[PDB]
Amino acid sequence: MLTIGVLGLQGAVREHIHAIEACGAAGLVVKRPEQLNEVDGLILPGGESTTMRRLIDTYQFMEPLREFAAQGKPMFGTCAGLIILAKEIAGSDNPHLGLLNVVVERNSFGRQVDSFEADLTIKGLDEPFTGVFIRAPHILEAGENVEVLSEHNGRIVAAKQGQFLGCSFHPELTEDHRVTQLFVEMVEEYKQKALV
Repeated sequence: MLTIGVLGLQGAVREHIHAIEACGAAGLVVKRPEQLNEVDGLILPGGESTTMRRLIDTYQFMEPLREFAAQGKPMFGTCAGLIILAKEIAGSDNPHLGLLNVVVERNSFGRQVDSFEADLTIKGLDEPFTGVFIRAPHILEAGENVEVLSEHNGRIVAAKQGQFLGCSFHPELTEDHRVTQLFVEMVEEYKQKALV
């Protein structure tokens, strides 16, 4: 069976792993670069943008994450994870992987008004999905090659691009595992094409 990984350098991983298992698949808390060879897909949990950035560097994670990407292995960037996986504003500081062709802005709301829930319409899911937004990043623009999987008040909140999947909300912070299931379906689709 599949084995989804969860970059555990920073943030919480406990809930993504439960989600992956719930969908019938192994989950591994990837804490070292080499472990990336042991998984069929990777979930960038996120949490704190800037923090996770310096962490992947002192841990020689960047280059390996790109090789992971080149192998066609699926990557799911949630919340801060979305920032790592995508591109930042025009002349922003120092970008990250920049694999998901979308431009993202970091949360700008204060600690007291940075959270909320909202029923979402996600392409692939029938019944609405409840998204937990916490210091959510905002997708300012998406390339002609990314498929919009969901939108809220005109803003793209979940996008898909080939092997890449991104969303600005916390899908694992609910008991509903349908979004994690979308990624798990993406990884199996990858297993059914990877010559090994």
